[PDB]
Order: sequence, then C-alpha cells, then structure tokens
Amino acid sequence: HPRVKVGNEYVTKGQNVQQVIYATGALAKAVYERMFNWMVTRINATLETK
Amino acid sequence: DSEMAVFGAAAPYLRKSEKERLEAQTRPFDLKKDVFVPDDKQEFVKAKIVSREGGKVTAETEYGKTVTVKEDQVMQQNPPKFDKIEDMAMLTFLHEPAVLYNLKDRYGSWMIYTYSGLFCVTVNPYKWLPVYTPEVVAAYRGKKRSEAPPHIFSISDNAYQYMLTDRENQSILITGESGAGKTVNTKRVIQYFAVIAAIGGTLEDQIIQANPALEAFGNAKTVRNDNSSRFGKFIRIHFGATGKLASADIETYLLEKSRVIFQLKAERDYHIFYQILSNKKPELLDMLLITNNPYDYAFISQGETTVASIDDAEELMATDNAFDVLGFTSEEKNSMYKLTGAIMHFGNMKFKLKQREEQAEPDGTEEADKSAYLMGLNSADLLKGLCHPRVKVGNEYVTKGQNVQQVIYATGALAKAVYERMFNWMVTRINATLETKQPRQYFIGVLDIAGFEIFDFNSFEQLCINFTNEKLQQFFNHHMFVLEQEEYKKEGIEWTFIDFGMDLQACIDLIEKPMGIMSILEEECMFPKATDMTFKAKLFDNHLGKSANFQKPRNIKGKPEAHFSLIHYAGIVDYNIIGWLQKNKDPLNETVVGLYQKSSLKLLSTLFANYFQTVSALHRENLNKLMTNLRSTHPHFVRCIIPNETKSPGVMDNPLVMHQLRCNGVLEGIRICRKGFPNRILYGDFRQRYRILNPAAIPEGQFIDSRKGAEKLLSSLDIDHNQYKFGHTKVFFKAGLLGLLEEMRDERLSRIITRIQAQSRGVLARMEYKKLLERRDSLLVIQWNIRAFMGVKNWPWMKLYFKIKPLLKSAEREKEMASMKEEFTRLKEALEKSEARRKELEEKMVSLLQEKNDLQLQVQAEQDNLADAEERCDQLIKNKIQLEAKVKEMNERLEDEEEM
Ligand SMILES: Nc1ncnc2c1ncn2[C@@H]1O[C@H](COP(=O)(O)OP(=O)(O)O)[C@@H](O)[C@H]1O
Ligand SMILES: CC(C)n1c(=O)cc(N[C@@H](C)c2ccccc2)[nH]c1=O
Ligand SMILES: [Mg+2]
Repeated sequence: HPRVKVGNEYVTKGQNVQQVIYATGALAKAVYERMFNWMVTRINATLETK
Repeated sequence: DSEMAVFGAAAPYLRKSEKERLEAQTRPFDLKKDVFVPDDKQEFVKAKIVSREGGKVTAETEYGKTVTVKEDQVMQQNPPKFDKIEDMAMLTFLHEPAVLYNLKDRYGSWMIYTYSGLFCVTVNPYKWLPVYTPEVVAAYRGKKRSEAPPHIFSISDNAYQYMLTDRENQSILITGESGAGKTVNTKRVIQYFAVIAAIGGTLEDQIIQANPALEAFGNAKTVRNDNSSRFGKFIRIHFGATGKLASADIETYLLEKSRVIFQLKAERDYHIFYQILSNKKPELLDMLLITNNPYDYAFISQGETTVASIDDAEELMATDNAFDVLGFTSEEKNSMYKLTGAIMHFGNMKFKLKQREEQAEPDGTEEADKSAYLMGLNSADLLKGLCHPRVKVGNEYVTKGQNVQQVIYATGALAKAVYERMFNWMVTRINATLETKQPRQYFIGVLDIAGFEIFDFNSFEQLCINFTNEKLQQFFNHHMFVLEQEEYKKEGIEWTFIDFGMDLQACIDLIEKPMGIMSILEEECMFPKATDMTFKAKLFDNHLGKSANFQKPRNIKGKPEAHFSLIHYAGIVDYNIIGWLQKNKDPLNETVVGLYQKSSLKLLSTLFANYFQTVSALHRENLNKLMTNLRSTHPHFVRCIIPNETKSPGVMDNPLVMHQLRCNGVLEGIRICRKGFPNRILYGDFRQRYRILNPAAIPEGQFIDSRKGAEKLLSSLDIDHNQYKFGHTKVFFKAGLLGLLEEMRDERLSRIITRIQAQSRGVLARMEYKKLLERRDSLLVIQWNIRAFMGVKNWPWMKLYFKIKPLLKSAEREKEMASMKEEFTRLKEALEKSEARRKELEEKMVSLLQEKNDLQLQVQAEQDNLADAEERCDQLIKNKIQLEAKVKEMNERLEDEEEM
C-alpha cells in the first residue's frame, strides 16, 4: 500500500503481486546503486592529504 | 464517587450516584425465580416463578396477573449487581428484555449514553443535561472508554487515539432512525475536536461554527425530531504528524432537496427560513424582502412553524456569527442570505392556465421580482425561461411549452437544485476555509446518515434514506458477524461459523442489481412515454413471485392509491410509487441553470459552474465509494435509538425501543463480541506498540520472527491465555482484552516517564552536587588565601619589604618576568590563532581553487545543457509542425466523410 500524494493529502494504492515484486526489485537496485556511489564519495573523502 | 467531581455540574447526568451503588447490593432478587415474560402491551415484563410442573411452568407477573408459557420462551433476569452497567457487552444474561430494561433503567435517570461492546447506544434525552458545555470537553481529553462514562466525546477521543497510534483513517459511524440522536452527537464530535485542538485559535472556533452553519441550511423539524438532519454528512477532521488539528473536510451525500418544497403535518421546512424570519432583524428584513410572517409562504407554512426546543430568535444570530467566524465576507454572507430569500419567495409564485395556449404563466410576480433582485438575475428573463424552457436533443435545441401541472414540478425541482448546489458550495467553502495547507496525513470520518424512517406516506427519498441505513446496517452486520469470522478463516483462527441471520444483501440486490428498483428507474426515466403505471407494472412483473421481501401493500390506513411494502431490517415500510421516476431522473430546466451560470452574483455563478447520471445512480455510486472508503478505515459504531414517539423526556415505549434494538442487531453484535475475537493486531504494530510492555520478551539487536515474538510477549503478560488465538498475520483477542492492554500500557508509560524523571532528577542533582562541591572547594581556597594573610599579619623583616616596592631583583626582575611573559603569552595567543586563521584561509583558497576550476568546466557543461535543451525544443517544434500537418489532413478527411 504505497502512499501517493493527491493535493495536500496522501492516498493509499493497493499493489499487485507482480508489481510489488518489481517494486522490491527496484528498492534492491536503488539501495545497492546508492550504496556504491556513497562508497565512491567516501573514497573521494579520504584520498586527500590536503 | 469522589472522582466524579471533575465533571462539575454535568456529573449527575453521566453516572449513577453513590446511593445507587449501595442500593444494588440490597435489592431483593432471586436468580432462579426472577425472569422476564412477554406481554401484549409491552414486550417484556418482570415475573416471579411460583411453581414447577415438568415441561410446563406457571408464574405470577409483577402486576399480579397469572401467566403460563413454556420454558423455551422464559429468560432469567439479570442480577441487580449488573443493573445499569455502562457497557451492555458485560451483561451476564443477554436477551431482548435484558437490553430493553438495561436501557430503560438508565434512560429513566437521564444517563443517556451506554456502550454495547464494539459500539455504543445513545437514547434521546429530549431535555437537556449540562453535558455539552466547554467544561466537560477538558474532562474527556485523552481519557479512555474504561475511564470516562459513556458519551459521544468518549468515542470521539477513542477514535483520535486510534488515529494517531495506527496512522490509519478512523471512523465514528452513528446510525439510527429519524429523531434518535445522530446529529447532535455529530456536533458534539465536532466541538470536541475543536475545543481539544485549541486548549490541548481561529480554526477551532471556525470548525465549531462549521456545524450550525450547515445545520441551519440542512436540518428541519420532523414528526420524529425537531432538528433532524435531512442530509447525510461525512466530516473528515485532519491532523498533522504532530497530531494537532490541521484541516477539516465536510462531505455531504443526500440533501432532502424535495423537503425544500413539500412537508407533511407536524414538521418544518429547513430551519434557516424560520430562524431568519423570527428575529425580524432589521438589516436582514431590509436586505431580504421578507418583512411578513412565515404563515403565508406555501412551501414552509404547512405543518408546524414553531417549536419550543429551538429558540428561533437566537439561531439567526448564531448563524450570522458562524459565518463571521468562518471568515465569510459581507458579499458571501449577503449573497447566501439573498438566495434563501429568493427560495422563500419562490414558493409563493402562482401559475395559471392561459385562456388559449394551455400553458402556465405567473399570476403574481412580486415574489419573483424579489427573488431575482436577491439572486442578481433578471425577473423577466427568469419567468420567460420558466414559461418557455428550452430542451435539447443532442446538439439541436427546441422549445417545449410547459403545462401548469408540469411546471409546478419543474419549479419544485429547480428549487431543489438551487438549494442542493448552494448547500454543496457552502460545504466546499467550509472546506476552503479550515484548509491551512499544513502537513496532513490522517482523518477521522464521522458519519451521520439520514435516518431510517416510516412516515404515513413514504416516497423515493424515503427509500434512498432507508437504503442508506440498510447499507450501513449490512456493513455493521458484515464487520461484526461475516467479515469477522471470514477473516478468522483467512487468518486460520480455529473458529466455527455462527449464522446470526443478520443479512440484507438480498434486499439490497433487489434494489441495486441490473434487475432491481434502481436499474428500473435508470431505464424508465429514458422512455419519454413512461408512466407511473408502466413503472408499477414492470416493477410488479419483475418482482412478484421473484422477491421474498417485496410484498403486496397492506393499506391498513386505507388510501390504496398506489402502494407496495418492503421488508426492511427495521420494519415493514409502505412506499408510494407516484412520482419516483421524476424524482430520480432529475430533469433540470437547462435555461435556469444557464442563467445561474450567467448570474451577476458571483456566488450563484459559482454554485452552478461546470454543470445518464440520475440521483439513484449518483447516490449508489457515492455510497459505494463511501463504504469502500469506510472499509479501509477502523470503525466505531454509535446506535441512536428514539425512546418515545410523544417526545416526552424519560417516557419510554418498550415495543418501539425493542423494535430498533432488534433491527440494528445490537443483540447479535453482542453475541459475536462476547463469543468471537473482535480485537486484532498486526504482529509488527503489536511488537512496535506494546514492546514497552516487556522489552525483554522481544530483545532487539537480534532477529526474531513476528509470529514467535508475539507468542512470547503475550505469553509473558500473565493474562488469561484462553482469551486469545493467533492468526496467519494478526493476533486475535477476546472482547475485553484490548482495553486491558491499553490500560496496562498507559500504566507502564506513567511508571516509566516518572522513572526516567527519577533518572533526570538524579543526574541533574548530581550535576548540581558536583558543581556545588567544586565551587565550594574553590571558596575554601579563597578562605585559605585570606587566612594566609592574617597569618602573614605577623612582624618579619619581609613584611616591610614585600608589600612596598624597593627591592630590585625580586620586585623588579619578577615584574620583568610578568610583563615580558604577559606580552609574550598575549601575542602567543594572537599568533597561534592567527596562524590557524591563515591556514584556514589557505584551505579555503585550495578548495575554492578546485571549485573555481570545476565551475569553469561546469559552465562549458552547462552551455552543452543549453545546446541540448535548445535542440530538444527545436526538434519538438519541428515534429509538432509535421504532426499539425497530419491532424490537419485527418480532421479534413473526417469532415469530408461526415459530408459524404
Ligand atoms: N443528546 C441530546 N441532548 C439534548 N437533546 C437531544 C439529544 N439528542 C436528541 N435531542 C433532541 O432532538 C434534537 C437533537 O437530535 P438529533 O441528533 O438532531 O436527532 P437525529 O440526528 O436523529 O435527527 C434536539 O433538538 C432535541 O430535541
Ligand atoms: C479491529 C479493530 C478494533 N482494531 C483493533 O482491535 C486494534 C487496532 N490497533 C492497535 C494497534 C491498537 C490497539 C488499541 C488502541 C489503538 C491501537 N486497530 C484496529 O483496527
Ligand atoms: Mg439528525
């Protein structure tokens, strides 16, 4: 039941089993990819003897 | 009870006195002999067993009458220790007389509210209790159903507690026939949220006025009630993440628009008209051309025009202030008053047959002139458009000449439409105020449907309102008896399905389905030559021998003009078929609606802006939308029961009360609440909320499945384990456990916030203790300093030389040490901090040098973004050019096909 905004209040939508599977995939990807780019940004935050 | 003092003067009218507590233990009562027996004039009477004769029993009733009835129909009386209990789910013997007399003994002492387990029953006092002023609202703040005596404020706050805890929308579902009490309880809910939101501003007073502003335009005196809600209302009170009031939305479902033009004896039109007229307020009696008395306005003079329960002089001033508090400007308040004046004059327009055209014309126009002046319309254009309304057939428009008999209907429907949409706009404007654009996430939807009714003459509206009750009754039946056990099976609860017989799907289907009443109205309105006899004919052919609840009319009161009877849950209702096709089809005069859009009054144009979809279709889809939106919310039900037809306070008619107790399924609902598992928690929200009850049962920092965790925690609580069973995804509890768990949790939260305060005070006192000791030790050093001087006030050679400065190496060289060190150390500071500041600037220049170079590269990158964006727009325009050529050729060829 993801929350989506309609005006100032949020409404709730029921997801299908296939589309919740696809959404869990997308959450797995976007957590992984952000974790990688953050790891690079931390490498770029060391690697600096000023 | 000494704790009752918190309600002040309202306390005697909510809970029994201490004497009633002591009298209970002293009443003469025998559990084996005291029983209820049915009677003719009254459904049940107390009786005393006198003998036993095997399968036949004989007893003497409380009035000394002899009676004989078989043991299958005799019900044991409840012992006096359970008399007047605040929640009827806690009754020991549950049957028709136990609920009847439990309501009667409480109501005769003006204790009007009583719970019935998952829902609550309120009995119409007819005489006020000072139980609705500001002081009780503060007493109800944050109190739970276990603490505060039953009241509509208790249900309102309980819903608010759930709303914030579950982060789910809640509902308070008040139901009952006309005059039972749903509306006043609704107001009380609104005033509760407002006063709590202000004490716990402009918005809180605005919301308080949001009710009497609508109630003036939507309520009317009826045979059943003096201030009956002739329109169902759903009020969503929205709160922010922090829980403070943030907005309120009013939704309306079905205004009795016909009531604006027709009322039976012993009832009023809407209150707005008589409250405006009763004060004869010179500014309104000058703005509205209604200087006369109400007894000449045909629409509103019928029935009774005055009621003792309403101080009509004050209600006008209450609505004027209500609009002022809601920020209605002078043009808004004036426009809507003008509109009511127009509506009042609208009932006096007289029409007569033209001597040769067989067409209606207005006989008197002064009331129309007044109306059009108030509405900012043209009186001549209005009357011409009513006398010669244009109707359309697709794009072609044609003038139809109206007869007197159909114009009277058309004008009535016009009054209905103007009133209805003006009420809708007033709702949307109340939703335009109160809307603070602040964070919003959760709302409490309070439902007050138009109550179930049995007049001597019931029409299509009486069916729509009864259907609305029957749908919410089927919803109550479904949630308590069907969905409850269905979800037990879905959750795998070891439970055996109980059939209570509380089902109305068959009669709802008889109305809704593509063979039901509503589909017949939906097609018979299309046939231009359909008639009341054609509809009645198809209705009979479709239902006689095909519907168990559709029956021949009884016509016990004579007048067999056209009738049938319907077995509603709440009783046999006789419906008159005349006019239902017109009432459903809603034929509006397209000219007057077009003039309303064209009105010089900004309001009247707003009412009809953005003006197949019959009222039965709109209502059925609106109500299915409502109940779908409501199944997605946590419901609390409130059963309003009217105790007496003669409106006498304290008087109670046992057969009429029992009829409603039966039809609302209160007994069945208790049967399921006592036997079944009404309380249910998701394993995750259970863990999240009640982990505070035993953090050691669910140790964090380690994984534990939701199911076994809830198993260990609830096993650790030491409560009676026979009270719960576990589902596939929710835990399930007996009727009385959840209240005890919230009592337990708030007791623990009190214990803990006081023990964290034990820690807060303990370490804050440690901070104070250590600061005092170190500061006093320094003071002891200061004391050593002065003690040392008095020790030094002895006479040595040094006393003379040290105090005065003549000594060269000691005073002079130490002065050089102190002066040189003073200079060095001050500069030392300055130099170290300066050196750091120079480094800091270097570090800033190094980083700025990187940022300036990256920005120089970035301006080239941005210029590339500009080239990208410009070429994107350029190709979109070129493609649009070719696409326009495509649609040019297509629409041309479509027109050529239309010509050929
Ligand atoms: N709780 C109450 N306190 C005082 N009067 C009440 C109460 N309930 C009903 N009434 C009586 O009826 C009216 C309010 O009832 P209401 O809730 O509007 O009934 P319904 O909602 O069934 O139309 C008042 O005018 C009064 O005559
Ligand atoms: C079935 C219904 C009455 N219900 C519950 O039985 C419990 C709910 N939520 C839990 C978490 C809670 C318990 C007590 C007060 C607030 C919240 N929600 C619910 O919807
Ligand atoms: Mg009402």
